[PDB]
Order: sequence, then structure tokens, then C-alpha cells
Amino acid sequence: VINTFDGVADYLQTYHKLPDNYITKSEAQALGWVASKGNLADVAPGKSIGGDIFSNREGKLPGKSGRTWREADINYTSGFRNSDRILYSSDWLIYKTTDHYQTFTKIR
Repeated sequence: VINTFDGVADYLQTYHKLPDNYITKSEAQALGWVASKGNLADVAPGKSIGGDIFSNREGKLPGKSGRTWREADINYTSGFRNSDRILYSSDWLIYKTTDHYQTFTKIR
């Protein structure tokens, strides 16, 4: 399973998709994930949430014509989700946040 900042960032730029231990929130919900119960590992062991579109409402990430931002959970293993996320654009800029989308720094 690939769920580290560097592992995932290198996978994305190379293969242009998340590794297969990732599922979107929608897919997780359909399998019985209840966010308030922290039960993702019980219903989808070894999976992490990732691949959903990120709004960039606060426009902290660099904007561009036709650029879409998505996110994925990093360092997740079980329980409630943590505050670590990788943010990647459709042109393969990779940013990280470790504080719940408050601050972002470039990592690729």
C-alpha cells in the first residue's frame, strides 16, 4: 500500500492516477463508511479516502485555465481521518497540507 507523501506524489506524476488503495468518499459511503464512527478500516481495510475534487474556495492553491484540483488522504491507517492531505492538479502540481487545508506547501 502506497500512502506516504513521497510515494503518492511520485505515483501521481508518473502514472497520472492514485494508487489502488484509494477510494472516493462516495465509494466509501456506499460500502458503509460512517465518518462520525471512524470505521473506514473496518469496512474497507487498507483503503484511504482520495480522488475527490478540491474546491480551492479560499484560492490558496495556484489557479489556471482548465486546472482542476483533487485531494487524497496521506498517512491514514485506521480510525478517524487525520489532517494530512496531498493536493494535486490536473497538470501534476503536487502540494501538501498537514493542517486540514489551512496551509499548503509545494512538494513537486
